Amino acid sequence: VRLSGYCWRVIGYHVVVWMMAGIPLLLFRWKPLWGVRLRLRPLAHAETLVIEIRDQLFTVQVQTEAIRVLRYYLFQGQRYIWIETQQAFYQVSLLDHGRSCDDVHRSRHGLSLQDQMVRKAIYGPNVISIPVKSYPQLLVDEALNPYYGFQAFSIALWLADHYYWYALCIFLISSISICLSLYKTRKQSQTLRDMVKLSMRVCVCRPGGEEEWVDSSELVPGDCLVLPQEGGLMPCDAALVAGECMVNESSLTGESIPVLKTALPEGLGPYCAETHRRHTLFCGTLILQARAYVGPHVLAVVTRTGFCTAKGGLVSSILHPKHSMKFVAALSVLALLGTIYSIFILYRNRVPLNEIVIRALDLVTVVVPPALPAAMTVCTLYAQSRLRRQGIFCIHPLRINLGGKLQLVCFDKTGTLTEDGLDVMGVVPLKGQAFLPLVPEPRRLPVGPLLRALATCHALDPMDLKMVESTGWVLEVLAVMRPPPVPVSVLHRFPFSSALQRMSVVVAWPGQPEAYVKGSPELVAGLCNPETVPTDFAQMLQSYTAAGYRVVALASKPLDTVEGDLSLLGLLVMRNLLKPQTTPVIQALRRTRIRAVMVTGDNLQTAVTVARGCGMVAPQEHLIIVHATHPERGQPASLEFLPMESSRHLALSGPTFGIIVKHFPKLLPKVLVQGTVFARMAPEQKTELVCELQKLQYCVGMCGDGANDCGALKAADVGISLSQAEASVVSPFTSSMASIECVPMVIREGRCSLDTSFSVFKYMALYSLTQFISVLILYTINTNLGDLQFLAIDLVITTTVAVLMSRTGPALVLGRVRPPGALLSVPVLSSLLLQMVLVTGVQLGGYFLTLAQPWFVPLNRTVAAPDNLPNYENTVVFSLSSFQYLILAAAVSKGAPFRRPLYTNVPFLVALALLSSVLVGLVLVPGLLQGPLALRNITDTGFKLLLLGLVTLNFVGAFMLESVLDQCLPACLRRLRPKRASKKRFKQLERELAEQPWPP
Ligand SMILES: CCCCCCCC(=O)OC[C@H](COP(=O)(O)O[C@@H]1[C@H](O)[C@H](OP(=O)(O)O)[C@H](O)[C@H](OP(=O)(O)O)[C@H]1O)OC(=O)CCCCCCC
Ligand SMILES: CC(C)CCC[C@@H](C)[C@H]1CC[C@H]2[C@@H]3CC=C4C[C@@H](OC(=O)CCC(=O)O)CC[C@]4(C)[C@H]3CC[C@]12C
Ligand SMILES: CC(C)CCC[C@@H](C)[C@H]1CC[C@H]2[C@@H]3CC=C4C[C@@H](OC(=O)CCC(=O)O)CC[C@]4(C)[C@H]3CC[C@]12C
Ligand SMILES: CC(C)CCC[C@@H](C)[C@H]1CC[C@H]2[C@@H]3CC=C4C[C@@H](OC(=O)CCC(=O)O)CC[C@]4(C)[C@H]3CC[C@]12C
Ligand SMILES: CCCCCCCCCCCCO[C@@H]1O[C@H](CO)[C@@H](O[C@H]2O[C@H](CO)[C@@H](O)[C@H](O)[C@H]2O)[C@H](O)[C@H]1O
Ligand SMILES: CC(C)CCC[C@@H](C)[C@H]1CC[C@H]2[C@@H]3CC=C4C[C@@H](O)CC[C@]4(C)[C@H]3CC[C@]12C
Ligand SMILES: CC(C)CCC[C@@H](C)[C@H]1CC[C@H]2[C@@H]3CC=C4C[C@@H](O)CC[C@]4(C)[C@H]3CC[C@]12C
Ligand SMILES: CC(C)CCC[C@@H](C)[C@H]1CC[C@H]2[C@@H]3CC=C4C[C@@H](O)CC[C@]4(C)[C@H]3CC[C@]12C
Ligand SMILES: CC(C)CCC[C@@H](C)[C@H]1CC[C@H]2[C@@H]3CC=C4C[C@@H](O)CC[C@]4(C)[C@H]3CC[C@]12C
Ligand SMILES: *[C@@H]1O[C@H](CO)[C@@H](O)[C@H](O)[C@H]1NC(C)=O
Ligand SMILES: CCCCCCCCCCCCCC
Ligand SMILES: [NH3+]CCC[NH2+]CCCC[NH2+]CCC[NH3+]
Ligand SMILES: CCCCCCCCCCCC
Ligand SMILES: CCCCCCCCCC
Ligand SMILES: CCCCCCCCCC
Ligand SMILES: CCCCCCCCCC
Ligand SMILES: CCCCCCCCCC
Ligand SMILES: CCCCCCCCCC
Ligand SMILES: CCCCCCCCCC
Ligand SMILES: CCCCCCCCCC
Ligand SMILES: CCCCCCCCCC
Ligand SMILES: [Mg+2]
Repeated sequence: VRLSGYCWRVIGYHVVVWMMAGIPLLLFRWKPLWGVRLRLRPLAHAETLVIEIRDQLFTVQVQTEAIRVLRYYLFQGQRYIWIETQQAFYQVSLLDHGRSCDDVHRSRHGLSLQDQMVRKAIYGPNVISIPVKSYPQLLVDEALNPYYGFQAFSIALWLADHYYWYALCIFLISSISICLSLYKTRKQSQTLRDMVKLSMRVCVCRPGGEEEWVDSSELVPGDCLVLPQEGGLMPCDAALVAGECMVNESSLTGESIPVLKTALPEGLGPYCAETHRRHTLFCGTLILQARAYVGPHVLAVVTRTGFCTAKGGLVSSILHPKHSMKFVAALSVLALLGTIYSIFILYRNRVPLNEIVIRALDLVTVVVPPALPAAMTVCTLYAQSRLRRQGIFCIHPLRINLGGKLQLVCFDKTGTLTEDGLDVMGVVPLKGQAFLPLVPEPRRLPVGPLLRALATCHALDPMDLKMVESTGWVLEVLAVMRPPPVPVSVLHRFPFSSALQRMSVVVAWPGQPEAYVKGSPELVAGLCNPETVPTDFAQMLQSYTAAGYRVVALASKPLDTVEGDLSLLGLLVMRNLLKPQTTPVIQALRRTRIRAVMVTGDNLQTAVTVARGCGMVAPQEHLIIVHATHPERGQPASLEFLPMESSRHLALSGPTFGIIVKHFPKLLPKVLVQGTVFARMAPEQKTELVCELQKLQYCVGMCGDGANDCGALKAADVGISLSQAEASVVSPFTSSMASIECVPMVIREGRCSLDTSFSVFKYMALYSLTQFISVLILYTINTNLGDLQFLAIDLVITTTVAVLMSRTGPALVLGRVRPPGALLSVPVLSSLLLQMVLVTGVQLGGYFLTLAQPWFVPLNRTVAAPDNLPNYENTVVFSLSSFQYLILAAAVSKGAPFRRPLYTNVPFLVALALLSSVLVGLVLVPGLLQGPLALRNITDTGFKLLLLGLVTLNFVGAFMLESVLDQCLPACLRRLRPKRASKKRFKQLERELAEQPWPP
């Protein structure tokens, strides 16, 4: 965490960078400091460009503005201002640290216009600006991949070797891929800018009166908003200073229940908003209403703005965050060896210098396929089309590969695992001092007062809507209710008072006037006559509240006079029901050892009840609640574990999560290893948990749906959103259907791509390597394949097999075994090496057999490589290799358990049959395609049969080798050095806890 400030020289840096033509890689390589050191022209006090190390390197421009001089710079969305008192840069969010609550109250009156302008210059606009970049900026940024440079180099070489057509094909593929990539990245950025964009007309008072109306962009910390009496979105973070409000903080917690926010308690002591969260209004949370009760209107002082807000922090984290397929040493050394051999043999076979350089250069492109990434991505396009045919839409197809190697899934509770709302579980009538049994549906009850109160008392508020829907009494004196008995009309009513949570309604029917009161259990019970209220109201209430349910008391009297004397008629209990398809999906994931986690902003009781109900915690598995008391400053923090009714499971809280992260880093891995429920998580805490789990060498996905869990979706390896707005922007995947079933299906698809990818990769490597050998063989005798032969190997054979081996789909079920997670694994390397030993054996045997014939005459090596054709050695080697490409393409691909069996994709097998038919025709049928392809038309039938026998030997050898390797290599590996002790951090932690569970 250090920095420095740098101040004609740009022209020299530009010339040196442009002249080198590769120094950008060196600057982009491990040593980038020199590139900045020369260009920046090296103090902090006096600078025009700043560099910071994060102990990592980052470069920023020292922006400036006039007020009468200001110097500021942005970094990770956070602004910093230069201060002359200490001659250093300071984060603006800490400019006023530990402000007293009385100091906040002193700004009850607004902010002077001069103070508004100067303070706006300090903090900046209230908007959250997404720096959308122009097409060249994205190009230099997200399309600097060195493989594209290698592709361009190969293209230029091929145009320098008259190999126009394949160069054109690669150019079209690469250009189209680059253009689509740039377009979609810009589209995502534009959509993000739109999502985070906010615009409102907000009233702000002034010490000179006449409360003005301004844009949201003008707010600065220190003026106060006049919150509207009706409601609307909150432009920024603020602290209530006068009045009370009801807010909808579904953007932070994920629940839509109204939340009461009261005025800030005046006094000394700093205002943090971590302990004054009940008196502060956060950005984005929807205000249901604001009632003052004192003075002419509700007042809330601004505290944070722009990126400083909680939403600002979340968006900042969102903005600012196979792999082994790019192994370098082996391919580089092998290409180098082949090159030096080529120059040696070529100078041994006298040919011109320009030809020698071109030939030596082309072997590297033969070794490394420039078409490899396109072959890799075909299967991801197949998987994307498959998913889009069934709801799920993806933006980055290569991310689908991560679904194959996913091993941990986090789930939001509200909306994702459970319905996005509450539903009636039943009404609980009580006659004397004993509740009658809970009724499943309230329809089946007498025509007594209780049903009438269930049908009439309401503000007609999803809660009352659900009440009236279940009882079924249709609406039509403020109303007249029809049962599906008597028509009951509402004679009088009262508003639902926000302070005292009571709601009374007086009704009468053709058959005395009677009042019904709906309210909270304890308060209404206190209002009622203890004669009717039962003794065990406290235990029946802890029984429901502790189980995550929400109870409502109904009282009545046959008619201050109305809300006085009351008697309880019953209790209505509500629950956030599990969606009908979560338990099968959760158990399906669990039986394959895919860990399911709950990560909720809800309370802990509802979270644990839902976790037990849906099957994340089996009835036989233990479960422990870990609680961490805050450091009192007299004694340090200490963890305390409370078991419950009963693989171990841990239920961590929100503040306790932060406490464990801060004061117990050493014990955090153990908790994360066996934690299943995470309640009261802040939007940033979800991302923190995801990042920590990823640090434990996991591949974590999450299936959130709401706005609160967006940073976690961005941070997760495989994020899925169950909502077409507020979360599809960041998620790589989005499902039209809203339930957990998208998670398993995605995994299955991912496994195919992670399996298909391996096979495709294997073929391409082989494709390349065998070709390299063949080229070398001909180069040993001053000969080359030929332009048409090269084209018939690169265009038709590779494209057909590569695209057609990716059609296969999953096996409709999830097995217990994951696919291999690494292309550099022992099985992959062994398979390629053994397959090449076989292929080289067959090719060399064919070459050494064709020399021992009565009818063979060697080529004359005095002529160039392409002018030696048609030629006996070339046609023999080409005939063998052409079949070998198909043999390997067929043998490499696999079926079960991650894909359908290899005989299902009839197009691929039919393509192989036609390609093999034309190839055997080329070998046997004389002079039909041997004009274009310079072949010498072997006349001896017996030798042709021997060639056919050799390629059949290659066929049977490759298939038997793949079968025996797959069915007997794990046994040999395990039987040797059985002490595996896998290096992944989470597996190691499981072993330490398994031998000795640390929490006794
Ligand atoms: C020239 C270098 C070759 C490659 C070296 C790579 C290291 C190597 O072999 O892995 C250890 C293997 C087995 O390991 P291997 O199959 O190669 O893969 C490893 C483990 O299997 C591990 O899984 P588990 O521990 O089973 O959970 C996990 O899959 C990791 O790969 P991932 O990234 O795909 O997740 C690797 O750490 O152990 C033997 O089975 C005896 C072989 C002895 C032969 C010695 C080879 C020199
Ligand atoms: C594999 C090898 C051959 C790499 C080839 C890369 C090309 C695909 C790149 C090189 C130059 C790029 C172009 C550079 C500049 C522009 C200008 C741009 O138009 C503008 O000038 C306005 C842009 C703006 O105002 O945002 C449209 C995209 C385009 C044609 C780019 C599209 C992609 C191109 C053709
Ligand atoms: C000339 C050279 C550069 C070769 C180019 C090959 C293309 C013609 C290939 C590459 C990607 C292929 C596509 C990859 C994936 C699909 C998804 C596939 O969808 C499915 O069949 C699964 C969905 C379902 O059936 O449920 C339909 C064909 C299509 C569009 C393929 C059509 C042929 C494409 C365009
Ligand atoms: C100069 C001579 C050698 C002409 C070569 C022409 C090539 C450019 C042609 C020959 C065979 C063609 C291929 C034959 C069959 C297919 C299958 C086709 O399959 C699908 O469309 C998807 C099938 C599915 O999704 O089920 C995609 C195009 C492709 C690879 C064709 C792409 C263009 C190829 C390689
Ligand atoms: C040898 C056989 C050749 C087969 C030829 C036919 C297949 C041609 C497919 C070309 C790839 C087109 O597909 C496009 O490719 C680019 C990179 O490859 C991907 O780009 C990838 O990286 C960029 C960042 O670098 C991400 O923003 C993007 O999400 C990711 O998928 C695009 O998301 C994918 O949509
Ligand atoms: C031995 C002699 C003949 C070989 C010369 C081949 C040279 C020109 C080749 C080999 C590898 C190639 C480089 C591979 C990677 C990159 C990264 C890219 O971001 C800039 C281009 C650059 C730097 C390529 C330019 C051309 C290149 C340097
Ligand atoms: C001059 C000598 C080294 C010969 C040139 C060998 C070339 C072909 C070597 C040198 C460095 C190599 C690159 C190093 C890094 C990567 C990783 C990833 O981005 C794709 C492969 C890629 C891009 C390699 C491909 C092969 C490569 C380009
Ligand atoms: C015969 C010679 C000139 C080759 C020309 C092949 C052309 C038609 C190829 C090159 C790259 C290909 C595209 C690559 C990417 C995609 C995205 C996929 O989601 C739909 C198909 C689509 C849009 C392909 C269609 C066919 C395509 C445009
Ligand atoms: C038709 C003439 C030219 C010969 C070429 C036919 C080849 C490509 C075809 C014929 C039938 C095919 C086989 C049919 C059934 C199976 C079982 C399955 O586990 C995949 C491998 C295997 C063994 C197939 C491999 C490809 C195959 C051998
Ligand atoms: C190889 O080179 C010459 C070029 O004319 C060709 O005619 C002849 O077949 C070969 N030379 C000899 C001496 O055989
Ligand atoms: C299986 C691949 C067969 C390749 C066929 C090549 C056909 C080339 C057309 C003729 C071009 C040259 C004629 C002068
Ligand atoms: N798989 C990429 C290798 C492509 N090699 C093509 C070489 C073409 C040589 N043509 C020589 C033409 C002489 N005028
Ligand atoms: C677009 C793929 C190339 C097909 C056209 C070229 C055919 C080869 C011509 C060779 C002339 C010697
Ligand atoms: C000829 C190159 C353009 C092919 C079409 C590109 C994508 C179309 C998406 C509808
Ligand atoms: C130059 C050909 C451009 C084809 C891609 C344009 C985008 C298509 C809609 C995604
Ligand atoms: C080659 C031009 C066509 C590419 C788009 C094909 C889409 C087919 C959807 C089934
Ligand atoms: C060139 C004619 C063959 C194209 C493929 C036909 C469709 C097969 C997959 C359904
Ligand atoms: C040219 C290779 C593709 C041939 C496909 C034939 C159709 C098979 C589906 C019945
Ligand atoms: C794809 C491998 C094809 C092998 C052909 C063998 C010739 C069979 C006809 C006798
Ligand atoms: C010498 C008579 C030919 C024997 C050739 C053996 C290969 C048989 C391929 C069917
Ligand atoms: C159970 C998998 C059987 C695969 C047999 C492959 C050998 C093919 C002989 C033609
Ligand atoms: Mg939610």
